[PDB]
Order: sequence, then C-alpha cells, then structure tokens
Amino acid sequence: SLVELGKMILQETGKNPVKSYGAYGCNCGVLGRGKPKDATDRCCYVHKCCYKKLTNCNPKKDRYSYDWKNKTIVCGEENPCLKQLCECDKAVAICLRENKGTYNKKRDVYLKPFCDKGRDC
Amino acid sequence: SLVELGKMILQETGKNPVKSYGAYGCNCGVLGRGKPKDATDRCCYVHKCCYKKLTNCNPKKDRYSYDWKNKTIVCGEENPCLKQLCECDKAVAICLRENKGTYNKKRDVYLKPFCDKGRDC
Repeated sequence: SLVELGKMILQETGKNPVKSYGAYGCNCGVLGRGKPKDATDRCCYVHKCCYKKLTNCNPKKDRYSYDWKNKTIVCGEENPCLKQLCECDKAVAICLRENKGTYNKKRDVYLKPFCDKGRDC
Repeated sequence: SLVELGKMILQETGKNPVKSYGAYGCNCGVLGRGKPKDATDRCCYVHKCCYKKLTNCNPKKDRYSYDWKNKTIVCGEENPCLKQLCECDKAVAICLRENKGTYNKKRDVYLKPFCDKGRDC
C-alpha cells in the first residue's frame, strides 16, 4: 500500500511522495496510466505495469514488511505476491531517485488534459 | 471527482487541499480509515464513510457539476449517485473549514503515524 510505497519514495528521494508524485505527469500517483512525458513519468509507467501483473494481492490496500539496511530497501519474505509487490515498489523508488535530475515542476496536477491513451502492458 | 473535491476544499478553507489535507492524520487524503486524531481528522473519516455508501459511480474519476452562489457550494442536479457524491464532497469541505481553529500541523504525513483501527462506518 501507500504506507510502504510512500515510505520507500521518501527514503530514496527525500521528497514528500503525496505532494511530489501524487499527480505527476500521466503515470505518477493515482488516475492510471498514459504515454509518459519524461523519465520520471516513465518510472511510474513501469511501476503501474508491474502492479497490473499482480492479481493474488491488492497493491492499494495490502501491507507488507521490509527493512532499511545499509541505506538500501531490503524486501522481506512475505508470500510471493507481497514479495513481488515489494519489489515493484522498491524499483520505482530507486528509479525516481535516479531521475531527480530532470524532475519538472510543470506537471503536478489532476486534469491530465494532454495525456494520450497508453499502450497495453 | 478528485478535481471537484480539491476545488471545494480550496474554496471553503482557502488552503492547498493536497499540501494541507493530502495526508492529515489517519483519514484525510491517503487511502484508508482509522481512529480520528482530532475534529479535522474526523471530517475526513465521515467523508470516507460517505463514499462507501455509493456503488453506482466512481468517486475518484467521475466528474460532476456544481456552482458557487452567495459564497456557497451548491450541487447541481445530476443523477442520484453523482448528486450524493457532490453532497459528500460539499460536507467535507465545510467541515474542514469549521475545524480550522484546531488544525494541528503535527499531523499532515502519510505513513499513518500509528493509527488505530477505525470504527465501522
């Protein structure tokens, strides 16, 4: 859920996940997918397609455990669905950190007027 | 939708809805419910119980029309679902305005600093 995902983003990027990625581009936050605007948007695109392959758990509400060892997200053993979900969340947190260099404040809202329909995952 | 809900909260409270309420307490913003920490937190708890009654529409995605008359939110006539959704969104904006005097900036973060399981809607 967002408790784990938002914490990972905070730990990797240092940014408020709700205010910085709650509605970034066409793919970051809620409101689904779309053709990505930038590298940051592409990370969230990757992420939501990771989520869609998961069907035995609920990424929105299911909780899971992980720990922070040597400043690295270490996913715990849960079951396979929850461990797969942990890995999706870890991947996007690292991705967003690596593309902070091109984060653009221009694209942080909720109407999505220019977002095109995304291709199938 | 999210657009109308955020616009209402801005019009009533004068605050940035995402920065001020995107993660306030246990019930404001971020998905999930819990024992409210104060009155502002309780406004969002009632709001999420309001949403759960609705099945014929999507609260997050479905747009509805409302108006601003005599500095008052006035819901348009929509269908019964969208009308009830507008009235839920209107009540949460008014409630947050009413309880601004006890707004506690110790409480606007998303990890759910640790909330107890909420009572049933």
